[PDB]
Amino acid sequence: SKGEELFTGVVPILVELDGDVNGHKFSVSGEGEGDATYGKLTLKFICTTGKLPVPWPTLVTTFVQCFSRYPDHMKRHDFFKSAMPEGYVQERTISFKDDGNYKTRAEVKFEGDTLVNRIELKGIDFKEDGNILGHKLEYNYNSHNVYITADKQKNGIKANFKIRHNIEDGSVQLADHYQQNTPIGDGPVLLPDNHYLSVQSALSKDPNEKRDHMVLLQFVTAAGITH
Ligand SMILES: [Mg+2]
Ligand SMILES: [Mg+2]
Repeated sequence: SKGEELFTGVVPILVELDGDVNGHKFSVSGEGEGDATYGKLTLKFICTTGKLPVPWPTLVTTFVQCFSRYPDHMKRHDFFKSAMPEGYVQERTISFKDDGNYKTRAEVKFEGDTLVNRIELKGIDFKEDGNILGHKLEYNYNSHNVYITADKQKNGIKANFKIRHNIEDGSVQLADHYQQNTPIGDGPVLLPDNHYLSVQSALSKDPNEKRDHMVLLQFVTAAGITH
């Protein structure tokens, strides 16, 4: 795709989220860069409204799959880059098992040479002392597969996957993800065969940062198609 050529080097990234979870209103700003040649993302997020009222790990998936590494032989399946620069809408329902849900609506597009992810997040039905509002999730992140299928009537894709957040007691908080993406612009976009994204993520803290924040290093490779 024409879109793919926008990702052959290092691309600056901005993330901006406004959220309301059970009436706790908050905002997050993030900055970093992506190098899709290596499936590589580095991002630092800051809660600009004070303390984040949900655990940072629960927002990782919401906070740019155009930075996935699609192997050359899978280039024709890369919807995300093909929608660029005009971008795509990315919507999800994230269902925390035995707890509340997030509904997210994001637009991912270029502003100049910078790839921007602007998100609105709404969370409802959370338990006041569940794992989310009670801040019982470990500050770490597991590796997951994102299963992608075409959504031809929307000129886009959908995805399903299961995120597992480690709980401080050693248990796991499941977050089921359902996802739909739709292109914003009028260029041709790629409608993929079934495949998945193999994701690994590492969370850290900036020792000099006293605002509430998260540093994310992530690697993503598309897979599941051999030819
Ligand atoms: Mg700012
Ligand atoms: Mg075929």
